[PDB]
Amino acid sequence: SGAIYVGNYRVVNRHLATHNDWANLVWEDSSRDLLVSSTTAQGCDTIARCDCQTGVYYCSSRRKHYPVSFSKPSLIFVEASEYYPARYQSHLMLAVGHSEPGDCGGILRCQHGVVGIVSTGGNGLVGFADVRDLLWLDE
Ligand SMILES: NC(=O)[C@H]1CCCN(C(=O)Cc2cccnc2C(F)(F)F)C1
Ligand SMILES: [Zn+2]
Repeated sequence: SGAIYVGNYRVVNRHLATHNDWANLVWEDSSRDLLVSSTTAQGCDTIARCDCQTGVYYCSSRRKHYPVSFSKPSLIFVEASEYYPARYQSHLMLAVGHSEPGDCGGILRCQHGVVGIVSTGGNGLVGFADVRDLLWLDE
């Protein structure tokens, strides 16, 4: 679990979106595993606007933050899950590192801010759904 709170937006993994998220839906993209909903209170997180390929992510299955080198956002084949069939997920960044399903939502950050959130993993890899191209979160 985990979310990003910026302005009047709540960014969560689409497969973990709640009834409240869907009733206050702003945008969703199943190929990115992202959903944004509207909130009453203002959020205090800052989205990174950069091409950083190093950062730190929160790993709930380890109660630890880990430093990682990650790939640029691209179309990567994501294995069939209980939430989605086999498919290419776009705007996904891979890193060598630990993850388990309950880790989705953990934030990946650089000096510039929130880079994205854990969305895929397995076999010693962790995939993050990028949020840096979504400039409308700033306004
Ligand atoms: N974006 C996706 O298709 C998600 C759908 C449901 C969640 N999901 C996974 O369970 C992938 C997975 C399997 C084994 C270890 N770690 C992970 C993960 F949690 F992502 F880190 C992929
Ligand atoms: Zn950065």
